[PDB]
Amino acid sequence: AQYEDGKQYTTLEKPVAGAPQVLEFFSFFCPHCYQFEEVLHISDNVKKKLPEGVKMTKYHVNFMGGDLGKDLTQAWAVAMALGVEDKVTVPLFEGVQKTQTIRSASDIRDVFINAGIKGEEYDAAWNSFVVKSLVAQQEKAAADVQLRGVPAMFVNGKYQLNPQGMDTSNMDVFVQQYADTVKYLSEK
Ligand SMILES: COc1cccc(Oc2ccc3c(CC(=O)O)coc3c2)c1
Repeated sequence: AQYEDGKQYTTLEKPVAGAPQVLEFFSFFCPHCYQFEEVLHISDNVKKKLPEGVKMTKYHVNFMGGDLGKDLTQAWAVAMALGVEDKVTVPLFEGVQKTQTIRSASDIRDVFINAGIKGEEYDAAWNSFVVKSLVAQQEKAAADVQLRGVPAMFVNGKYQLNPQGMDTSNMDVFVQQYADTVKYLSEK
């Protein structure tokens, strides 16, 4: 078969009941995740191959970056709560991995301020229980699949993308294979 379990994807031994349709995990510390966002634009190319309105979910993880990694999961919860993911993803990636100007929770806040989020608005969200709940959600989703590495994408809580089984000589061909595999899995 053109798509087969163990090749472009694997099948979770313990399916996760009631998981998002398309669930992506990343870390702002993760070098491949940097490539996935700035160079390959995986999330956008998956979205363009799914039916309009389909829910794509992207969550941050704690297991990279120690203390600052946990701060970044909370800041991503702030980003999701405020709807400003598209405003802070690039400057957070570049702050952690390119310029290395993000060394504290205050430096993370600076990124939001520079992106136009008001300080009182950021601080109110940071300390809110809605954000605490969004942190819990991100952690639970990762725990549900015993997540030990990123980037990762899961489809319907049953299938995990396997990008190691794809040619990488051409960046554009790899992206479309990835997105076509998500589409195929979403139609299973
Ligand atoms: C410029 O960046 C690119 C572009 C195209 C292909 C490519 O190849 C990859 C991408 C991600 C991963 C992972 C994910 C992990 O396990 O961290 C494992 O092997 C990988 C191989 C990298």
